[PDB]
Amino acid sequence: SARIGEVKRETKETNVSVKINLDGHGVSDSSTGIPFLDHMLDQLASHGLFDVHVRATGDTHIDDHHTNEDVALAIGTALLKALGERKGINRFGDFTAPLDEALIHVSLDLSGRPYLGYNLEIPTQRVGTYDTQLVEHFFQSLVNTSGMTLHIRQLAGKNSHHIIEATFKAFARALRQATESDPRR
Amino acid sequence: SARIGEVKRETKETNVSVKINLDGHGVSDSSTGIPFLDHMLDQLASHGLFDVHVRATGDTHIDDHHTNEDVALAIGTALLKALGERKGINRFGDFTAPLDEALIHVSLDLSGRPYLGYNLEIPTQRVGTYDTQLVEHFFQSLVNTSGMTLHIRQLAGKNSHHIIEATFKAFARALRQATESDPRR
Amino acid sequence: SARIGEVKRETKETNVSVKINLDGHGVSDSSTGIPFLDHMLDQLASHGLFDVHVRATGDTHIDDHHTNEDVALAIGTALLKALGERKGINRFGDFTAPLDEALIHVSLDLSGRPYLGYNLEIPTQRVGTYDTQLVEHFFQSLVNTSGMTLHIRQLAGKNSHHIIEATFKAFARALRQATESDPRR
Amino acid sequence: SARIGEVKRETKETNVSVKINLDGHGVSDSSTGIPFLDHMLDQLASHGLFDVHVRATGDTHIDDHHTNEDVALAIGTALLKALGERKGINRFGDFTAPLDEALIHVSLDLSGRPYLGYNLEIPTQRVGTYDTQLVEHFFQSLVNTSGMTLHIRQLAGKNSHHIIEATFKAFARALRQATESDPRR
Amino acid sequence: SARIGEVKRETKETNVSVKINLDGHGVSDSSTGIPFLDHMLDQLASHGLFDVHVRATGDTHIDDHHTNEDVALAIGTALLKALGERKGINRFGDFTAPLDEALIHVSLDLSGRPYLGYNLEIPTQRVGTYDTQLVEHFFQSLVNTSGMTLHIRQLAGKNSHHIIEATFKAFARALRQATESDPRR
Amino acid sequence: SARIGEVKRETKETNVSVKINLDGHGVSDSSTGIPFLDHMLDQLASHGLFDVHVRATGDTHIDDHHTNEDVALAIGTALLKALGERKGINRFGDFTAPLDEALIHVSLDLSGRPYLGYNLEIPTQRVGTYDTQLVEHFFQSLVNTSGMTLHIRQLAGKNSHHIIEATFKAFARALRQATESDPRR
Ligand SMILES: [Cl-]
Ligand SMILES: [Cl-]
Ligand SMILES: [Cl-]
Ligand SMILES: [Mn+2]
Ligand SMILES: [Mn+2]
Ligand SMILES: [Mn+2]
Ligand SMILES: [Mn+2]
Ligand SMILES: [Mn+2]
Ligand SMILES: [Mn+2]
Ligand SMILES: [Mn+2]
Ligand SMILES: [Mn+2]
Ligand SMILES: [Mn+2]
Ligand SMILES: [Mn+2]
Ligand SMILES: [Mn+2]
Ligand SMILES: [Mn+2]
Repeated sequence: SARIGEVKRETKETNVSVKINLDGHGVSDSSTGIPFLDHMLDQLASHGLFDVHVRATGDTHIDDHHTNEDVALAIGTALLKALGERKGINRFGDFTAPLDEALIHVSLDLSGRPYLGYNLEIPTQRVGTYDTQLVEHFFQSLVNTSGMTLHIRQLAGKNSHHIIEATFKAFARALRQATESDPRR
Repeated sequence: SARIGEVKRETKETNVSVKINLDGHGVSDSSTGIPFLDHMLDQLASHGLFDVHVRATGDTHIDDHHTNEDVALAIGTALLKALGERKGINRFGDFTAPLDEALIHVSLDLSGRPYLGYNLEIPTQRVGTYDTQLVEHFFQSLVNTSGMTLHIRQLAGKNSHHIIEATFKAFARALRQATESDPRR
Repeated sequence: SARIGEVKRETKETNVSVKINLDGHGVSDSSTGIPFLDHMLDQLASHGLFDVHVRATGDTHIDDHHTNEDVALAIGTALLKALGERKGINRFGDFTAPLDEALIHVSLDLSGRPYLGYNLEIPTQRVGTYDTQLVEHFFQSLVNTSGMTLHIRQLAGKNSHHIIEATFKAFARALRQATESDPRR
Repeated sequence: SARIGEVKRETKETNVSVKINLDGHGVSDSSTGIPFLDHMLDQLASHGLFDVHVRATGDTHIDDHHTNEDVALAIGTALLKALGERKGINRFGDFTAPLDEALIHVSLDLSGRPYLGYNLEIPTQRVGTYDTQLVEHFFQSLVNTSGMTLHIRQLAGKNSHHIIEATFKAFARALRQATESDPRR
Repeated sequence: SARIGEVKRETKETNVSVKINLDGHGVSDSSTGIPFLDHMLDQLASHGLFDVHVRATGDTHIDDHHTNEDVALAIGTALLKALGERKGINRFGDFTAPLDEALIHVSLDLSGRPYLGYNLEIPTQRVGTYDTQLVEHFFQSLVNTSGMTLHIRQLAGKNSHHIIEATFKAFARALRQATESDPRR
Repeated sequence: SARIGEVKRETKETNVSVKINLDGHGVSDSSTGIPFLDHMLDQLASHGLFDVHVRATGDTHIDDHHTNEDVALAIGTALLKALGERKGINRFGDFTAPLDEALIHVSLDLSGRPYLGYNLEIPTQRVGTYDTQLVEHFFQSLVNTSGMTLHIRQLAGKNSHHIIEATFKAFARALRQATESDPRR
């Protein structure tokens, strides 16, 4: 029986719907109003083998910040819901992924205690129209509602898109590991 | 009897109308042609319990600068008008507000002598489409027409939107304090 | 009608019961198995005018860590419960308190987003039998379950007991401010 | 047929009995006379899925050193015995585990050649009553009798209990990996 | 049906034949005219569970460079051929292996885009008769024809043979992981 | 008989068609969806006397990265195809071109071994709407599919458009030299 979490959340600023299947096939269905974030959520699905359905609208004329934040918060809650009683899972994930010259290590523990350790140094301010400060905020907000211990470490990288995408690949693979069944539990 | 100041000001560059109620309920009604500034003026209303009505148009195809400046000048004048004879008010305000990792101290004196002390270090050039140099200019122009002594001190912060928004929260709360009745005066 | 939050939480390591009245009279009733923590919780009650009832037992033969953490987590949850819908409160608190040569600034926002900014430099490892690393962990854990934005800044201090106690005084006064009714809301 | 190693060792200073099942269920049964070490050995069992039975007595009135050392030596020998001919196992283990802000990488090879690489910087001298110098000595002594190549690397951390516990989690998971069957061997 | 790639390549300088089975049993059959390289290719087979058959002759009286390069190029092509359509594989590999005091991290992606990140600092010029500059060139040439993203990071090490051998162990294990079936794909 | 290479390549992200005549007249016919890249490809044609026909579409709403990369990859392949057996050509090219204050040296070898040496320091993040990180990626991707040894050295320059355009002029002239007939071969 697949582990599925669903969240709908509305504020004056944003409207967000998330559905995540931890036992998915990598089905990617994300439309946030932030194209670069959509691309990253596609990576989350494809590299994590999650099914990810996201819809968001919001006040992107002000900036992408509120949308990005509210999407992340809802994803964190959806993950928490999907995990249920967390019985029999690996709990810990650890993966280091490259994307060309970029190399990003992610380690996480589905601990119930939120913590983000993050040291990315993204050398440009905009990837497409996406404000690169928002990457940290995405992970911070996700951690806060999921109750995840998450460390993200930049080991190499120069191209901003590579750095951010490698982060999502590594995160997805680490989260896949953590959420999967431990065969001895 | 509520303290209300109104200003209409037209130049070749901009057209601005401001109405501020110092004894308001936080009614936010701001449309400047600069969405991020609108968002900040909403914070001013909600955190200061001012009623803030602003309309502006201007030469935003050149850049947001003239609009931002002329809005600020008019707000400063409206504040001055609303304050009237300044009898029986606290006069001084002092508040430090966070927004997540950002922490901003504002101290002000409704002194009749303009002065801005400002040390924000906003680490990105654009929040949405808003040029972050314009934050200092907003406060400088406001001080100049209001005749306010204003100090803004960045105690912490990394996210530009957080830094700027925390500034407006702290300013609003400090200005609320300064404009309110001193119960012993 | 007084705002009261109650939490009972048991783990393999600890057993904790907390009851907090936000609208209290400073009634202090704290027994955690960690005498220095009891003393600090007494300060929280007396300086914040909270009624604080805490009972904890745990694995203090290993060290005080699990007890300290679980007490803090439960207090954060109790605060959250007590706050209820958070209508009409100040929400923000800001206070700087001395204790002799020590001087500690606390700023907080009852925001729903956990964040701790903390820069205390406590110059000794043990105050009585209390491990001074546990002060940061107390506030971090409290923030995490309460969903509080909390900044703690050491402005001066040399004596470890003074530094820590001044922190609790400042925190208590800032939290009192934040939880109290805003008379214009 | 489960791989079980047993050691009894007596000196003038200490008396130690160890039984370890490499193919266990995480049964934790450790009483060394050093409560913090007991807690760490519980982590070894739970995170490694070893069954760990330890009893020790010794000259803890002098300090915990001889007990800690003799426990570690006996565990290393028990591991060696349990491994038997080492046929068909992964041999290598590599895992990085967090505990909140702490992040510890362990890499090991069941090589038959003892080596410890260790760079932990534990910022306090006592965790509970446990001398934090003894952590290095525990791993060194274990390596020496097991004939293990072991590298322990502190990637992040501030709280001493977190640093040490994360080390044991990472070690346990790496040792589980190394001792498990390689499905292609 | 085992994935086997075969390459024969002749130049004026060298003559090389390679056959690699990705689904092997660790059969090592390598004779390049460079004994140290043979030893490393044996590690590749044994730690990766590849079957590796290599024969090379060349102008080693000039130096080992052309042989080393042409062997590496052919291995990269053989890997590419063996991988075929790359369907259903893990694609990514990440492993850190010790050899006594040496500790080497390898991360790779079978991406189709060649990239080598390499930071080994091998402290001697010759291991046996093998020029230690040739290690980097081996991996660079392999990457270039395989279309692999490869990062090699020296975490510790002093003995040149240990450093280089640990690199091949880590690489072999990471490449095994990447080339193996993903059980959910 | 003119040396013409043609490539059509489609991915989920981009659709690219390239036709290059090494023995051209400088016919420029490039439409990539990235106006600045079009301008640079026009320089390639005019300064190299290549006929360059490029059409690309792609996911430029995410950013220009995938388009830029896929165009470059296809150009590299087209060059490789056009070169055919590479008989009788100069093979090496070396040219240094100014554009006002900018001065860029390009040296290349049509070697069959991909390598990019690149040290441009482009002082602004956007030239028009073009992300200046993409210049390095363009040349890297081109090198990777063409099998070119390419060195790009910034000798002087301040204006980003000048720096990048001078690079394309120098590259075009060096590539013209390398691809032309050696009159003694
Ligand atoms: Cl590392
Ligand atoms: Cl201060
Ligand atoms: Cl030169
Ligand atoms: Mn935010
Ligand atoms: Mn991408
Ligand atoms: Mn101006
Ligand atoms: Mn905002
Ligand atoms: Mn803890
Ligand atoms: Mn005291
Ligand atoms: Mn000793
Ligand atoms: Mn513990
Ligand atoms: Mn060479
Ligand atoms: Mn060897
Ligand atoms: Mn790319
Ligand atoms: Mn031009």
